[PDB]
Amino acid sequence: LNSNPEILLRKRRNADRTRIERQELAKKKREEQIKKKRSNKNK
RNA sequence: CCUUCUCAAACAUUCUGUUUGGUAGUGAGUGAUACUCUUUGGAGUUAACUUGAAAUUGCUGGCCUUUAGGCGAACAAUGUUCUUAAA
Repeated sequence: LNSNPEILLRKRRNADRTRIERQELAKKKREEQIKKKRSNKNK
């Protein structure tokens, strides 16, 4: 039926949720690093 | 649980020489000979000696600028501030 062969890449699964999770993880890591940095002045 | 001002000129050629400037210390304790000044209260100097980087309380020196600094610096000057020496 007059077709043309090609290669197709399927969409990655759960990319947006992974992106949001990574953004949240980065924010949490920054915040906890700040917490521990200013918590070490009372040693 | 840091690590100490390790040099600059000017003149002259005798593979170098002369001159000038640059150096603020652990504390405590013995100990004379002498000098200068003095507000006569002690202030600055002058041999030498002891020591685990030792230790049991010296009333408060003076002038200037303040809100601790200068006298070794006057329309001059003061650390708790760097944080990958992190966790």
